[PDB]
Amino acid sequence: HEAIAKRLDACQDQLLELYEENSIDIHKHIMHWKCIRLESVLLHKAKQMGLSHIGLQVVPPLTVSETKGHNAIEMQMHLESLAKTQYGVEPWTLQDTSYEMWLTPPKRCFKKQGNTVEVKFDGCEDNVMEYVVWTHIYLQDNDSWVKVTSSVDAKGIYYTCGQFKTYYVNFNKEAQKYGSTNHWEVCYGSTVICSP
Ligand SMILES: Cc1ccc2c(c1)C(=O)[C@]1(O[C@@H](c3ccc(Cl)c(Cl)c3)[C@@H](C(=O)Nc3ccc(-c4csnn4)cc3)[C@H]1C(=O)O)C2=O
Ligand SMILES: Cc1ccc2c(c1)C(=O)[C@]1(O[C@@H](c3ccc(Cl)c(Cl)c3)[C@@H](C(=O)Nc3ccc(-c4csnn4)cc3)[C@H]1C(=O)O)C2=O
Repeated sequence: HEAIAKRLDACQDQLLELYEENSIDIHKHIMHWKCIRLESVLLHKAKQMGLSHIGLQVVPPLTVSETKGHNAIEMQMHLESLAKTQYGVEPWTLQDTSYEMWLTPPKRCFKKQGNTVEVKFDGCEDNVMEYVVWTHIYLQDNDSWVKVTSSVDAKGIYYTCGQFKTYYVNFNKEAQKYGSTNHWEVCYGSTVICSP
């Protein structure tokens, strides 16, 4: 290896290009994740050849490149799976398909159209937490996908699949962390509901 650096700068230049694109095409995002794998494959290689730097850039530990390459594969795979469905032609932003969002509740589900939910604990203006409720959640099933919606009640934020209600934000747990009483007020939209 020798052109490793010339190849890495071309990859990172490409990543910057993909970022700037600000595309809504799920397929560009899949290609973006493939390039993240390429970058980490090259940085991982560079660390093995003993290199410490590549044009001002610091070569990361093998464990870091291994971790990014792994996350990139997971993202790429789930996106391609979702891409084989009626949902894949919908608009998908770079943010909607990030690992960051993937790990945001509900974890390991895709989601879109987030809205704000405020919870005031005890009834003290300075005790207000903000949460997100997603209008569209895509749940995985083997290799098929299901589109569901969210709702809010005195107990928390949840999505409905059939007769099952799954909460991705528990208002009682939140209380034990930012409140002292088991009394709280919830506000989303023009709607308000208080804990009993
Ligand atoms: C301009 C610009 C400005 C800010 C950022 C970037 C670019 C990025 O690419 C960054 O996004 C992250 C990331 C980018 C891509 C992916 Cl896949 C992920 Cl998970 C995060 C991160 C990153 O690499 N996070 C990370 C932290 C710890 C580990 C690790 C593994 S084992 N021990 N530590 C690995 C990655 C970081 C980055 O690559 O520098 C980030 O914060
Ligand atoms: C398809 C595609 C392909 C590769 C990547 C993405 C998307 C990303 O979003 C990633 O960009 C990172 C980043 C990390 C920091 C910087 Cl500054 C830059 Cl440019 C890139 C990082 C990251 O932190 N992104 C991120 C996305 C959304 C939010 C957000 C905004 S409002 N709610 N959530 C925050 C972070 C990471 C990731 O988590 O996926 C990335 O490497």
